[PDB]
Amino acid sequence: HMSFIKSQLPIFLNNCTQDSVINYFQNSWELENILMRSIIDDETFYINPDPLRNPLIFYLGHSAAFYINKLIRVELLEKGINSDYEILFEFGVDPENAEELNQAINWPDVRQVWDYRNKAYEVILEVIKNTTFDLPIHASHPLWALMMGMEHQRIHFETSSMLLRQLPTEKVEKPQGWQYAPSQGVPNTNKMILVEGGTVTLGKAKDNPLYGWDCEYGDRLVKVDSFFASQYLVTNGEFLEFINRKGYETQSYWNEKSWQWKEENKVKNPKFWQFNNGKYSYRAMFDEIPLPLDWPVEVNYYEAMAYCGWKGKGTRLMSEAEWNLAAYGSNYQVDIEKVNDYNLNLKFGSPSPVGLVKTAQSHSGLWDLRGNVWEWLDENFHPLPGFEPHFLYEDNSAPFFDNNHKMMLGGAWVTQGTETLKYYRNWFRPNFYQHAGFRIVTNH
Ligand SMILES: [Cl-]
Ligand SMILES: [Fe+3]
Ligand code: NA
Repeated sequence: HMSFIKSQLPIFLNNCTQDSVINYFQNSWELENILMRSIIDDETFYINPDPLRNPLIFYLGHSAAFYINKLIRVELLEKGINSDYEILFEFGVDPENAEELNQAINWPDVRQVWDYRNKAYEVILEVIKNTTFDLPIHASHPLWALMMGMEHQRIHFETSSMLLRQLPTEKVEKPQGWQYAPSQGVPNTNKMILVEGGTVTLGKAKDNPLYGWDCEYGDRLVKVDSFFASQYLVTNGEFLEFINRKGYETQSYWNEKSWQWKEENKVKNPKFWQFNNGKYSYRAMFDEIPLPLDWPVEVNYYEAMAYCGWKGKGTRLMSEAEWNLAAYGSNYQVDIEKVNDYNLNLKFGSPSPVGLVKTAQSHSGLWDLRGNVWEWLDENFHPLPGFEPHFLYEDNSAPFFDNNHKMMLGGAWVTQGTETLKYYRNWFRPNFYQHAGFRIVTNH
């Protein structure tokens, strides 16, 4: 599995020494550099390959400016590097339509943004070397702003990889050591497993010794009834059957809003499939390859539900509490080394065959609940009891408690940092594409 490109595991706040944080910060930054350096021509940075996201030049500068802005806010920095750039690159976008984004969106030169990145790197490195790391770090400690910036950089490694995937292959260059998972051919039978009901506690305590975003915190007990879930995420080969049974052409599997999305975008298959010469090819990060039939299918929420509609019989997606019960049970002390047991943290540079990582079966019997691809949940993004916005970033999650965003959990092959662990709560508009799939659920 992928070894040459290595991502350092997250660190407990009780062990966030200066030396360990230097290593984690250096690793977070060098990883993003490797991804951004995969674009061959500078002119490509002014394309926005995802029509619902900013041009690539924005994301080249956004991670660096985020660090600077948060460090200034806690007064660990007395001035920025470029106040215009810190405004321009301050916050991203989350539009419902490409027309909204186009109306909203003069960009600087690529070389100028790279120079800003390099200056910002040296400025943060000097802050780290000149600040006392009095253990333990915590949410009211000034260094929380640094913990925030590193996790924000690592999330944008994930979200930018999806933008580069939407560029033509001729515009990107695979980094040395990038390795896709193998494919074993057709997948095994995807059996439904009974998950025994139980009570779960959602949320994270304020004094938990791990960095977290504001929406992670709170406390909610939820009694979860028993339910059936497929042992594997739905595979490309399973979704091919859906296509061959006219899944995209039957309104009864969709609803008015999702059908409208499909029609307006002329969708006939998942985004990274392409039909040519009788067969589907598949677009990995940098190459088009024969469709890996045993990999989890990558779809948006509309497509996942349309598949559930074709299955019928009340087939549905899990709730947040059901996923937590299946993944972590009713008990919990996080063990960071367990990240190595799943397709997380660049173990592979792609999704893997369901069940290939033999250490990736949860105690519930379900495979790749953690890792491989994010999995969609029928759960509107919402706060847990006790939620409180952090003063450093009050708009992080509160604007998205709008019943217009569905959640996803578990992490993907590209996921790094604290986002690979138990408490991270992820959310997207249901039409949006991520490294995300789904499994199916029935009550009986
Ligand atoms: Cl764990
Ligand atoms: Fe951001
Ligand atoms: Na998963």
